[PDB]
Amino acid sequence: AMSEAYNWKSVVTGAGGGFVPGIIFNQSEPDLIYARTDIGGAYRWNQATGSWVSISDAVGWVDWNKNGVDALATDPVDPDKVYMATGTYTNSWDDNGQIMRSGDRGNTWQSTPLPFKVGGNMPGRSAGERLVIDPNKNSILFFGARSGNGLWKSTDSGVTWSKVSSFPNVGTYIQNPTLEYGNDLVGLSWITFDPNTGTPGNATQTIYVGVADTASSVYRSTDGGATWTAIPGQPTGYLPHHGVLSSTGDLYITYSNGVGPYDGSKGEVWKLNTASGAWTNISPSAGTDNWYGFGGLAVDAQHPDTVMVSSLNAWWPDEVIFRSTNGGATWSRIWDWGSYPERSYKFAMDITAAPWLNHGVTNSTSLDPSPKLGWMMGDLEIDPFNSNRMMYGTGATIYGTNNLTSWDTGGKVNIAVMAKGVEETAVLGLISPPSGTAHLITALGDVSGFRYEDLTQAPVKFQTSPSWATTTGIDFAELNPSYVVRVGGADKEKDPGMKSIGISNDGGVNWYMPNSEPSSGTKTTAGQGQVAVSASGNSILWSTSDLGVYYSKTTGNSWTVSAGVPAGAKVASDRVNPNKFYAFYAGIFYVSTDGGATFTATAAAGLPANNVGGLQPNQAQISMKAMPGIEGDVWFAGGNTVENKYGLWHSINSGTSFTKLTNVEEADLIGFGMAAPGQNYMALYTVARMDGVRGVFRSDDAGASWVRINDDAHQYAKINMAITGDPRVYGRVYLGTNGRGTLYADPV
Ligand SMILES: [Cl-]
Ligand SMILES: [Cl-]
Ligand SMILES: [Mg+2]
Repeated sequence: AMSEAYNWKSVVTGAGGGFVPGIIFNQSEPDLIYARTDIGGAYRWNQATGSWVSISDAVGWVDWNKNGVDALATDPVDPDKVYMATGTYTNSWDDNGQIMRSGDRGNTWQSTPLPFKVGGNMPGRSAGERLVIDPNKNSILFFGARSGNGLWKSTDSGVTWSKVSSFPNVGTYIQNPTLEYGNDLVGLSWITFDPNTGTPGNATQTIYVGVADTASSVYRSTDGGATWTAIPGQPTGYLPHHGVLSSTGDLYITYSNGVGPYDGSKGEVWKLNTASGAWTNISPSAGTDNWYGFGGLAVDAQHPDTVMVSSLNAWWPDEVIFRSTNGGATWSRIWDWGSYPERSYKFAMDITAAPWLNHGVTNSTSLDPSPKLGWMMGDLEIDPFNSNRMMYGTGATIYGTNNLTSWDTGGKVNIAVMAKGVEETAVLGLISPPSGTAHLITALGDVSGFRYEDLTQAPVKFQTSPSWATTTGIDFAELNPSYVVRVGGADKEKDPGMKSIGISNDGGVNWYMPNSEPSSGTKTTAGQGQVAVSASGNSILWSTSDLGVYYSKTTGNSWTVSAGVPAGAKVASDRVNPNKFYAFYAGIFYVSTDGGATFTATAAAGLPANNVGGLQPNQAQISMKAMPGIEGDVWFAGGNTVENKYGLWHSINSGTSFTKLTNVEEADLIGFGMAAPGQNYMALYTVARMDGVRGVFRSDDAGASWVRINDDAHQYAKINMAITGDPRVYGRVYLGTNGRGTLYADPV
């Protein structure tokens, strides 16, 4: 099981590109901050570099659900210690979560299984804090769980966990109650200690818990969690999102009529004076002036009469942050209406670290700000050692400021991208062109994808004309690589004239939309699917998501149904012969020699069919590519264990027959890069299991032997997304992920 040392690095996006539901400051050590994501693990801040370091890259293929980080706690007594509650909801039986523990700030981890599921991907994932460490006796932790599992506790520093049977209310609210197998209780929403009620080494006695139950949502124990009471006088009707106890004694709570991160059309903010028992409604807006939940909540530890909250979600014209310096008695908004439609602003956005966050819309107007302040602002935090620093997560990035108190003196708060080092995108495709200025073009969920000349530079340009959220396929003409085609999902309710295909003749720098798209009767395709471009660029083959496979030899001025190939097929172009395309579906390989107009099933046998047991079409793992420079040389990776058809196959006769490589016991992806010096065949790059070892492997000898090029510290979870080499850089691999962005790596 030979390995070769490689340097693994992120292809930079600057902003991260996904949802950050939690930012967690340590309450005792200045500049110790963590960030948790829903699909891509967690991070620790580095003040010296102003950037984040992943603490999750050892998570691998089997244990991938550890990157669903539902909660995180950082120990205020021993700040080397950090813990996380991780897992996702799936359909699988026994897909339980775990509590992970680290004694070195997340450099290394140990894990304890829980007997129930954790929902790092589920609604309410930005509520918190749901995992907490007792600030007086740090061997005590509590976890507020989903699905009726209630309140759980450890008294041995997270090693073993047990249910707190006396907790009286496991939750009643369900986001989707009549939904089939989505009948799941949200559960507990947050836990907050009163640190004045313990002493060093002795358990904190007063604990507050918020529960997703609109009729009874706030509980207190005064005996360390032995017994619990619903607090008298509490408000009813809404769902608590955060509860923060200021050192003044005021417990602040944000409420919404949803749990987040999307739903929330009404909300309130309350405080409880914990000494006097009096509750006050301090909501910044009410009635028809409130059309959003309140989500994020922060108290300024250095100035604990200062509190801020965010909308979740106001949507239009933007979100709102509200700031009070008098305990909620009065609030200032971060923007106000002037003479309508104009607005006045207390902030300025700086996206120089990720200029694509303007989405290619350069003019920022009052009713259409670009960039927006944010969205999905479920978590807002003030640095407990610096009242001038705030950070918040959005659905795309982490924003923050270092001049927050300028708000109070009439200056503008400068809000900048504060996500350097974070990469959270899901990668649907990668191409590395063999000439031109770009080494890589990515196809991404949510933020479309980007073109790189320099892999270390945050993209300047968002992909527009067409503009969409998710690129599902991309290809280029091998023998005319300036010609690039991407397909995706245009949002036609927002822009009825947007197309789901974009074409470039300048290498992907600028795009245009063709005059037509595939249609059937009165139905025009919704797009998506996969695309292949002929070697010359004279034909585009689009395996649409909804209408099946179409081709165009007219640059998209018209589209014609392809004969002989089933809807949903995987498609690929020959890299030499412009008339030759390949397709694959359900264990059948197809070839066209008329530019995609007609396909024939070949005699190729033994490829996986994805049609046994319960297997669903979204489960099919298939990676099929033809080799640059050699007509009819086709590699295929994928399959599964239930069919006993999993591995890497090679054809040298245009798919007429395939031979399974006997030295690759499972494989999921294949890609090619520059031949090694002295060798005559392009290097191969695969995601595979080799003799029991899962990883990323390179072959310099056409698959006769393989060397592992990742390692146990650089695994990136379920890496079944995309891989390619670089035709101009020997040894370089580009690896897609589902939640860690794109990596590039080169031999040491
Ligand atoms: Cl958290
Ligand atoms: Cl949420
Ligand atoms: Mg937080």
